[PDB]
Amino acid sequence: MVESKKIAKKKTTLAFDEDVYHTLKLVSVYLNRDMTEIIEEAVVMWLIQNKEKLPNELKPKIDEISKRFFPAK
Amino acid sequence: MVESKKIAKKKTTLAFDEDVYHTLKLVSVYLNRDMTEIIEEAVVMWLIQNKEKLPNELKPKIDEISKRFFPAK
Repeated sequence: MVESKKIAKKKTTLAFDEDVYHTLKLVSVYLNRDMTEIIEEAVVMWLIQNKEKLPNELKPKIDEISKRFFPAK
Repeated sequence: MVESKKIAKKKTTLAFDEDVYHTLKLVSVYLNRDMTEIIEEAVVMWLIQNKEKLPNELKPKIDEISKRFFPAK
């Protein structure tokens, strides 16, 4: 919850859709979830799987994650 | 073509922050990345590492990703 009875949430805006919206398509269908549920479920899962076990060797890879997430052709 | 306006990033909104913003706190600090940068770098990174190799045996784990995303109960 992190609020009282119902889980709190705020309208958050981002700038993407080309890849995220298209990718959200397979995940949404394959995960039977919404682009928000997927992105919001993937986001946390990332931090959770990264932070919770944030290795010293992966530290620099964090850059790879952000610099690779947005590939260029 | 209608690129940029059609084939490009679009301002996407999601109703969250309670958990995502709080979680984005460790990631943003540990990753020195803004929430949008992390949520957007995590999203792609998630699909990239998960979707790109979305296994049939992992299907059930997807529930874990959801039930785990909210570590309260």
